[PDB]
Amino acid sequence: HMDIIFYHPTFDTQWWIEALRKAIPQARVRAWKSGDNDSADYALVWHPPVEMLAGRDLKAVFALGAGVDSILSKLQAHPEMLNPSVPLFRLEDTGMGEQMQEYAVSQVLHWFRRFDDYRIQQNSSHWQPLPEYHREDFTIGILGAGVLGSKVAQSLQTWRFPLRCWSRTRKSWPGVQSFAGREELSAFLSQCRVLINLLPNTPETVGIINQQLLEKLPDGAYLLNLARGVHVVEDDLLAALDSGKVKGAMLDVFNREPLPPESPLWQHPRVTITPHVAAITRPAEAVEYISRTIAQLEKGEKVCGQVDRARGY
Amino acid sequence: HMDIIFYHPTFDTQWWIEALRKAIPQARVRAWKSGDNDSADYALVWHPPVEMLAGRDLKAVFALGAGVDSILSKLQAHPEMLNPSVPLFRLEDTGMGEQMQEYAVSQVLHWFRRFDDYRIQQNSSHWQPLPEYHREDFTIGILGAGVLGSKVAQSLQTWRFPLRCWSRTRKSWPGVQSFAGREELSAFLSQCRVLINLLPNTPETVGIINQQLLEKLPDGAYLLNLARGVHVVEDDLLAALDSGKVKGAMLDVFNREPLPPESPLWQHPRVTITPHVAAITRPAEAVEYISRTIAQLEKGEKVCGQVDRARGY
Ligand SMILES: NC(=O)c1ccc[n+]([C@@H]2O[C@H](COP(=O)([O-])OP(=O)(O)OC[C@H]3O[C@@H](n4cnc5c(N)ncnc54)[C@H](OP(=O)(O)O)[C@@H]3O)[C@@H](O)[C@H]2O)c1
Ligand SMILES: NC(=O)c1ccc[n+]([C@@H]2O[C@H](COP(=O)([O-])OP(=O)(O)OC[C@H]3O[C@@H](n4cnc5c(N)ncnc54)[C@H](OP(=O)(O)O)[C@@H]3O)[C@@H](O)[C@H]2O)c1
Ligand SMILES: [K+]
Ligand SMILES: [K+]
Ligand code: NA
Ligand code: NA
Repeated sequence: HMDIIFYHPTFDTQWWIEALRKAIPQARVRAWKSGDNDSADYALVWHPPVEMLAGRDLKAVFALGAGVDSILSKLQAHPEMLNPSVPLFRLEDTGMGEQMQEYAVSQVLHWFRRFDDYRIQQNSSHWQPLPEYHREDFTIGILGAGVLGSKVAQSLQTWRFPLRCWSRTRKSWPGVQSFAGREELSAFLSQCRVLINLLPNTPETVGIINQQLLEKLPDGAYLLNLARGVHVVEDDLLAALDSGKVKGAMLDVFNREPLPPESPLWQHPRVTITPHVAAITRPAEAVEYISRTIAQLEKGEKVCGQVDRARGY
Repeated sequence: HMDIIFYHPTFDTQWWIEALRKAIPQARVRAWKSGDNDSADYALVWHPPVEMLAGRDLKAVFALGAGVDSILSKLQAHPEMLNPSVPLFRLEDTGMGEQMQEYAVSQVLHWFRRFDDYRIQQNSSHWQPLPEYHREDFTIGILGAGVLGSKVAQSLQTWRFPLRCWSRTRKSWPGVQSFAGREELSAFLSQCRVLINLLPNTPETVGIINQQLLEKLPDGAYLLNLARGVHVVEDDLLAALDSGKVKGAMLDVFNREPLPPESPLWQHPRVTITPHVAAITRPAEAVEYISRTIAQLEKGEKVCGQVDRARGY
């Protein structure tokens, strides 16, 4: 027997309640409204109001996404929102791994096969085979080597691209050179023909993709930002695009979302924009992960997917 | 000890001669010029002149490509060109399998993730997440289930797309529904959200992708022509593009190559054009396949990659 409160600003609240009741039949599930101060054991939230969590000794909070920077930043401004005793969980993969693989593999191959060059030539009705690129010149670097970074690396390794990753701690993936810490970031960047960003938004990573980082990439590099918009200094990226340093950039996330129409990114020739749809939360897989995690918590089984509030992700 | 004559209209003749001499050190290799009637054991050819092969009792001819429709059509017009005793071989895979996989996986995922829709929206600086497509609605059909068709099917199966193939004879690939013969072509087409053409050019397949075939596809279908241009009736494809039957078409081959500038395909919004570069012949891999095949022929080992002239491919 448990009480679950649910909040999401836009999802189909009623669908989630019913799906949760089926997956956890002993649970009483309700949508949280302002003024609801009744007891609750678990909270499933996205962009929760401070009032929903403040003062509650919850058994756990589940953030309905892979990123938790919005909740953590709100907790920094409102420390009363989440008691330190409450463990905070996020969605680990739950289908977002495959979605990132689809996105990254498609576009890496797109660039590797020079479909962007052939499109420019097609615009002028110009027929001209181009020299093929070689894998030895197409090392792919993944900023962030976590749940999603590892999935993307694995899918690209299938295609025999040289691979490297960057994180805080060393990784052991065969065939993927692991770089760790700011002290190794420059060496990491020196060979990244394609740079894929899958970092979390933390104070230590804000603005990391800036002029100083971009200039260390090889010439004709490609940028794939699948993480958070604050990671990229957009005016620095535009300068690197205009100078020829970056041959192409595909961006799914931006400092302001929706991306304002005045942004030069919309109409820049070498920029491809998707409206933050790289890896969406699939309700059925999220319900399965949450219900399974709750069962593991009840059985005392060690669990994965817990946020370290001191660490920031 | 053997004599090899080499002809290619555009490749680096001298590089090929030297590479062949290294791979087959007992071989005397020479570029064929008009008037060269000296003896030869093997001929490596692409678009060979009739004079090069006529009257020669060669041990084998190796066509320097996967398709042999140009040689077979020339032999039909000049039956004296190749004695019936001469076995004819083509390049089987030799790296073209992976190239077709790169091409097909990239573009299938491109369409599956609606990057074409997001690009149209980006042209207007319009931010709008779109509903995701589902694999159950994205059955991929492969016209031609051969060396390259099987490789493409295998790579797409990795991504959990429903798969079917069409050929003359039944296939046994687990998870891929095999359709065989014209009598099953209509049933094959009925579910193909994406149609990938990897057929050979033969009299039995010319013009197969026409109005009658396209109308049997599901609405919003996609066409990927990686095979030969004569397979597609281009005015029928344009009509299906203008009516909304076909959502997108990516074409690497055309009835006339280079594609004349007057073709409406160049500037049609839903058409993507590459200049016959889907899977190019890589000299080093071709030299390895040819030298290995010759050794197998000398040892009496059963060989693959032989053209059936009565069959047409
Ligand atoms: N639609 C979308 O665009 C979409 C969807 C889902 C997620 N995302 C984004 O993708 C991000 C990654 O998700 P995930 O599940 O892969 O997260 P994760 O498993 O926590 O992985 C985070 C990785 O970043 C590394 N990292 C963090 N801070 C660092 C620093 N200061 N220096 C170097 N490396 C650092 C971590 O290194 P260690 O391994 O050493 O800890 C870890 O490898 C999310 O935070 C979210 O913002 C975007
Ligand atoms: N850059 C490029 O665009 C590029 C590069 C390389 C090749 N290609 C093209 O790709 C083609 C395929 O090469 P491949 O090595 O895969 O050839 P393959 O191994 O001979 O495969 C041909 C397939 O087509 C099927 N087929 C032939 N005639 C048919 C008919 N009348 N009805 C139904 N099915 C039929 C065959 O069926 P069975 O299996 O029953 O015999 C076979 O499965 C080449 O011929 C070439 O034109 C293009
Ligand atoms: K901007
Ligand atoms: K045309
Ligand atoms: Na209710
Ligand atoms: Na010479």
